[PDB]
Amino acid sequence: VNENVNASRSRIRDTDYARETTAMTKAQILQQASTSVLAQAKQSPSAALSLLG
Amino acid sequence: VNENVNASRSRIRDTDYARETTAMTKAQILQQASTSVLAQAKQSPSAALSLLG
Repeated sequence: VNENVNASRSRIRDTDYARETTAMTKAQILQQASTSVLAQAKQSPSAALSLLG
Repeated sequence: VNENVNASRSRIRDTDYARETTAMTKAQILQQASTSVLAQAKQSPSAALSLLG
């Protein structure tokens, strides 16, 4: 019973490194994707003053 | 009566070296199987190290 409950708690409490590592990597690529567009986003007012100002 | 009682007692209590030695050797092989599989089982979390690393 001790083994069986140990494996049962693993399936609901322990983390899956196969999925969690992929989940973090999807977020890290998500970071640099959002930071890069953010870098290109604040140049919208840069087009404003370069227009005539 | 003493001779036949002694023979009966041996059949009930006295050990059988032919059977006991086989059980001892089989148990010895069983433990050596268990230590080998346990050694390979301890490295299972190490397979989880490669994903994030």
